Amino acid sequence: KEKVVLAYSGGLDTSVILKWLCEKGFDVIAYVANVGQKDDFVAIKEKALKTGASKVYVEDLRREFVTDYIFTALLGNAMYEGRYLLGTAIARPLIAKRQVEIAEKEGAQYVAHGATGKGNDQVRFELTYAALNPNLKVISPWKDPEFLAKFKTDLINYAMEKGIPIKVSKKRPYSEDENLMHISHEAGKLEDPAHIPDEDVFTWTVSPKDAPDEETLLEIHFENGIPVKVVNLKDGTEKTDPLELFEYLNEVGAKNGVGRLDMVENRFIGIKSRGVYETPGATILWIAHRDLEGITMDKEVMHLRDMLAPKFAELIYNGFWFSPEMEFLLAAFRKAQENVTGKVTVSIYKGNVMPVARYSPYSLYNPGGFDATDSKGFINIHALRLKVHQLVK
Amino acid sequence: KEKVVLAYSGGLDTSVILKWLCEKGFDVIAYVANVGQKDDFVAIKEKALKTGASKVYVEDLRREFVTDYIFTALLGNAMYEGRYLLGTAIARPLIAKRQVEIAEKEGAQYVAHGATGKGNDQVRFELTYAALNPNLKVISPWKDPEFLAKFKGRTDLINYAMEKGIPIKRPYSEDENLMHISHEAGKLEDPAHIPDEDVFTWTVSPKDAPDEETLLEIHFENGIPVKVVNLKDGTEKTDPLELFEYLNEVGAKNGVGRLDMVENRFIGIKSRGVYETPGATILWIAHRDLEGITMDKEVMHLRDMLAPKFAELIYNGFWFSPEMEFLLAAFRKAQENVTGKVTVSIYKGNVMPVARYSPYSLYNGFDATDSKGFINIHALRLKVHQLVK
Amino acid sequence: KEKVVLAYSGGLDTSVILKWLCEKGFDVIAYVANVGQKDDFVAIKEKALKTGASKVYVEDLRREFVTDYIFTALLGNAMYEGRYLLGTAIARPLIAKRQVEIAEKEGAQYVAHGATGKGNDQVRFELTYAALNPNLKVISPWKDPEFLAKFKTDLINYAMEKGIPIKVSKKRPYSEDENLMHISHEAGKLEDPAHIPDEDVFTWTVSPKDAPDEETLLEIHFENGIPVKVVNLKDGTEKTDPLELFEYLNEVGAKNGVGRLDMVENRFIGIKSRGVYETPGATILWIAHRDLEGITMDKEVMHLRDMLAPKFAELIYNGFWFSPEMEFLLAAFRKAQENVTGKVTVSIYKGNVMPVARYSPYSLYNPGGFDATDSKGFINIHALRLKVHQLVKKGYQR
Amino acid sequence: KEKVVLAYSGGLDTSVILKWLCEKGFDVIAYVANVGQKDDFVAIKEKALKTGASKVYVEDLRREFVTDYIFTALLGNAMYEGRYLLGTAIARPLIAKRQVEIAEKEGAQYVAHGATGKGNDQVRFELTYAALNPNLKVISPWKDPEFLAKFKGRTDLINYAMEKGIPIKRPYSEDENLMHISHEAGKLEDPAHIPDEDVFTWTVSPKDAPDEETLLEIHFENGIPVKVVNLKDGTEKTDPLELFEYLNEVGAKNGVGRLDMVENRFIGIKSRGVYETPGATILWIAHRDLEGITMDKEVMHLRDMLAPKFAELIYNGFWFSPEMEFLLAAFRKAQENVTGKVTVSIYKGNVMPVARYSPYSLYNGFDATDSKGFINIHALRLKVHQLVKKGYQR
Repeated sequence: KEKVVLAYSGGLDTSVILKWLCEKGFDVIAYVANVGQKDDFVAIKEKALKTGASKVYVEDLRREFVTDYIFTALLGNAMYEGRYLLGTAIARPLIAKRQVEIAEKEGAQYVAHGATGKGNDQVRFELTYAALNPNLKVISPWKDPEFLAKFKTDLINYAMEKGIPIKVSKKRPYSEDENLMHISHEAGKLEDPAHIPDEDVFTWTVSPKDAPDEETLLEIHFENGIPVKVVNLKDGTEKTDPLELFEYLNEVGAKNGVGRLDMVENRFIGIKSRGVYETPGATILWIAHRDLEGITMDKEVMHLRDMLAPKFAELIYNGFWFSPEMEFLLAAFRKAQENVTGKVTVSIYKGNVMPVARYSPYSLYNPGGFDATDSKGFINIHALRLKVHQLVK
Repeated sequence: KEKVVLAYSGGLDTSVILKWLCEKGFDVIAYVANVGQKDDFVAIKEKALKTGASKVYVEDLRREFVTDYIFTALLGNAMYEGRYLLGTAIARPLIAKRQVEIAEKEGAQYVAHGATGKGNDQVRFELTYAALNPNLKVISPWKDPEFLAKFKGRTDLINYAMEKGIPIKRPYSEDENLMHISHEAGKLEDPAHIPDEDVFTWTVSPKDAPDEETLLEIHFENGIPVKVVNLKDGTEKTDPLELFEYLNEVGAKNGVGRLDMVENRFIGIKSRGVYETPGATILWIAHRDLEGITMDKEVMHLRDMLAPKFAELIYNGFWFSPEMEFLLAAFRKAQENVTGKVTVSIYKGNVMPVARYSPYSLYNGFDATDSKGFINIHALRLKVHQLVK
Repeated sequence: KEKVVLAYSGGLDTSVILKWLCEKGFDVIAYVANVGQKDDFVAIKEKALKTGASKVYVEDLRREFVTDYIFTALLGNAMYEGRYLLGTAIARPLIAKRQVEIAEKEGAQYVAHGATGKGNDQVRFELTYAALNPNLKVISPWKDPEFLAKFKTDLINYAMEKGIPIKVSKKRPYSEDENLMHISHEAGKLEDPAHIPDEDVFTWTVSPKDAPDEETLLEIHFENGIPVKVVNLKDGTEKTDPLELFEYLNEVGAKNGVGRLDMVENRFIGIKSRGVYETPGATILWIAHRDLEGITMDKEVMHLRDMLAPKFAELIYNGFWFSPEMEFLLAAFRKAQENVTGKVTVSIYKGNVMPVARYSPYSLYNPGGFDATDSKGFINIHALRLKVHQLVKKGYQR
Repeated sequence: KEKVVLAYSGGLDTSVILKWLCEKGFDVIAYVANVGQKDDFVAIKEKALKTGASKVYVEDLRREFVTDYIFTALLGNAMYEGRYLLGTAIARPLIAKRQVEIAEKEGAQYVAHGATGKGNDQVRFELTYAALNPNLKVISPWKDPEFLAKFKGRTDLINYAMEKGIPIKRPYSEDENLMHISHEAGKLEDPAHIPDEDVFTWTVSPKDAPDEETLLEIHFENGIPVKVVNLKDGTEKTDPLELFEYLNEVGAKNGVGRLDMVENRFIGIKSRGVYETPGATILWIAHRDLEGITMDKEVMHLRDMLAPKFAELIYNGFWFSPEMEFLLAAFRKAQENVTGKVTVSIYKGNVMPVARYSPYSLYNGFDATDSKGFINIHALRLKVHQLVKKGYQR
């Protein structure tokens, strides 16, 4: 009778959860969000149904992910703790929002997810549920005392026992998340921050060492801070559709060893965690975007935006995408992107993304009025305050 | 009778100014600051004396530049407008401060400088003078109406040098010190002009750099670099000046540290610059990586929020200001126990942290039930916003 | 003929400038901005013509001042250096903007002002001119070496020679600026910050000592952070028009001794200055508005807004009203005011403005979501990080 | 065998908790903090022993409350959400710190408190325990499922007290210490309910206060109050406790320090409170006035930008956190040479600075030509912006 919409990935955790909820008497709808992971969605839907789902939704969210999520983060050049481009964090609110909309469509009273009881993704799901429809009841088995006792090999044994299909070959020994923006790799041997990742940790980018010994020049065009065109100046390739252009940046980046990050981050739930991230396309876009801002944005606007950029990234990381405070910052950050319009040429070569030229119709260089006397005054007035401080303390 | 301490580079501008002040009857002390530029300081001393200087100070300020200036910027991972590592801005307060101290030593009543009338460096000189000894009178010929009347162009400077018997390459304006070389103006002034490889003079291009990675272990204590070890060839540096120069060599040989950007000026509006900062690029990246494993999250968030302001103060010339003192109090506090070592892979322009260790981390206490409460309290506020709006 | 639009106040400085610009061969348009000063604008316009002006614009800007300037500052509860409600600073950009618009209507090539060469108002004028129309040339006689040399008693002597009328009685011995929002008093004896102002410094508010020993209760209603009604709960007066409502708050405040401030502020041009300010109506509105925000605004939004509110006030003080950075902040600050809608009851008594009640349809109080187990988890997760800091500061510190 | 140091108030909840812990077999040490509340501490100590505590510590923390907590908040003119002077929040870390110190002294392995399970004080206790000694085990009966099952309501507490021989007014929840008294809940819970004058118990109303102003001169050194002088009656205090109590007396007599607001909670959402903070209201106003003549503009601007965060840390219970240490380093630096005296007029609720003086000011060098350059350089950037907003906007 009772319906639950379960965020279903096809992996062992959500497959066990799906069976388990069916066994508890729920009508389970499996919701499969395609945000660019290189998964077999046909197989995943079959697995859900064989596991007991009444109905499967396979939702192609890739274009929306790009235009309304990745490009929104781009407004702040969002980087968490100086470094992390937030690939998992940017996807989760989109995935949860769509889950909310499906539950409303189905008249389901419950949403469920299989995020772990001790990570960040659980927060990103649940804060979104709360922000969009607080009337939906939330099921999180990894925080359920009963589930937690049963599954402290317990998951595989239960799959075998209950007729849940299981993977026909060994899983990679890392916890990995993948979407159109990045692949993350955590846990296993990576848990020790003094352990150097071996090359097999990486699955998208080639290493800078293996990347071709030849430069590629791209021109990336923006309008009010949004990418609108990528042109390969070597081979002539041109992309204008936002999804295709972003995918093309991923391709160029990955081929050329761009976008690897190895860091220890502070979690929202927990203390610290070591992650290895591969972000080929967004790495390129963020660098190009900042370069155009250099020639277009007012100095004082940039300074204030940069002051607030850590907060913007924190809100994304923590799961407050759909929060009043995010709306406050976005109002200003969007205003700052007005007339961030023009084109940047980037040289791409063995891991390096180097702006070499840029142009904007909205700059002084579209083909000042002071003198040395003005400088003298400007200095003298600023200096006054410093003299006073000295003549006292 | 009246003494002036002139910041003397040996170039045309300051040699002219030396003579000019001497002609006005000042006793000029020439102050020559060695901050790592490639100059013949012996020659410059001799020229100063021959031009009129009663005395010459040649000050080797390299070690102080590293320990008290570059390592101070490092406290905030200082980067102006996202990108710029401030090589010109970090040196100038040091040079100006030593100038003030000499004037105090000599009982000189004036300090003078030859920076230009529409750039940033004049501000960095004069704000340091003001902050450290407001009693000193400041001479700035390039903002002096009489000087500007007389020296309308380079030919005027050159002719005067010939008349007065003053002794005596690239189409870019360039500043060089231990931390960086900058290249601006000329063809670079157009931000749509791609710099020729010939613009770069310190770092090899990534394209020409060795096809084998270098691995360095960089050790820090309270945010201060204390050791560099080359993991493949065994080189170890512990002296701060030697370790910094070694980072410069490893970066330059491997194509690290190039930046091409347009920055907002303090005096003026926007300028396109090309900068080569090999060693500090490495250091800043290594430092941020160690902070990842050592710093409290909330400290880091606040520090990062304030880091643009910290960089702005450095850029604008407010090194010796009350507001810089305020920020440094906090930023130094944040660096307590930023202690450990980082392994970085250096390869054709890339500087990649691959491993790190600190004795002051939990790599040297809750359950899932707790997460449920943490989430629910946080979510409350969001549910209200929805129910009401 | 060269046409200049001069910001003309009718006082000694601008009358001399008017004359002088006539004597230098300009066609001068005198622009007189009525922003609520209690001046005889008929006499000012005549003085302008007697002094040589070709034409006079007397512009009633009071309503616009309230709705587009005072109410804009209110969005941030703007207070400069914790205290100053910015009455002079909020008026100058409106005055300068209208001046630019009159120069453009008239095809004047120049705008001019008489603000002093060493104060803040000059900046507020000239940054507005630059922001709105950089093609206009700016005349500032108090920064003009010639004008400056002549007028180091020298102004009064020149007025006499040129037939310029001068004031028929002694001026109050303070520098005073007045508009609908405040009266300011500086200089003279107030220059010494250890000098206690005597009661004759004050010219709008009664002192709290002199105010009636009787409370007044007002209800102030807001919609999206904008005042939309004032009701006197004792005597029934009601006002909804923004100008009338603001004037009424001025009246109630002044009668009840509200809005006096004595402080030393840091100038933008210069160092420090001691000022005495009387801001009766806005003092009330600012207090009421913050009280309503208590029941309506999200906590994290309020926190961010309050972090940025010093910058917002700085921008107003310094003259950057029409700057890109102000537009950036205002986008966020306006967003924070959505649904700041409701009513606040304030008790007004001998200088005190005390919120006693408030209501909003957009709040949880418009006529259970966690338990002690939730608290435990929330505390435990927050405590984790602190436990690590302790087991780090405890040990040997190298 | 195992020792617990319980923060003991003498009220019903902590008396029940003392007995309950004793019955579970703990050796309970009762810690009684005197932070200025008007309690009979002699009676409380006797009750604790009567109820089963093995030892009682009655700690007079009033002077330390002033010098190390109230004066620390003063460094940032701390005001939460524009208005709240943090009376409850400032006292709790002190109380908790001394509790940890007693536990350390007694070799106790547990600390306990009786703060409620859905309030803010429990956080202030427990974050302080975590920050100062994470080895201590924490007992919080109001978040313990067993205690909560047993004591579903006040009647259960009362019956247990009777049953176990535990010895033993206003329709508001009230917190009282040297800095303030707070009043919440009951009828005040409705923010549209105007508080009756009877809600107020410390300060007289402005309406009832004397119709004559009092003039005080308050002297500071490096942001710390060092002297108060009454200019009309000659009273003078320099000791920090005496001076603060004197400000409380003058404020309360003259109707100063009342606040009625809705604040956002840390645990929970919004709450309406009425607060009476006579002395500190005076001190905060005086302090800000002195800063006007002493502090550098840019320091003041940065400090004020950070002041909301400073107040948040205090409210939330992060007094002993690394991020607080970070801010304190800077905020203390800002107070160097905040030294001088301020004269305030106090009259029927008003605290008005009327004069001030510092030896560290120009009250103890540019020209008009300079203004022209300063303005022109600043204007450049605005002229560029205009020549780009006037364009076709794509």
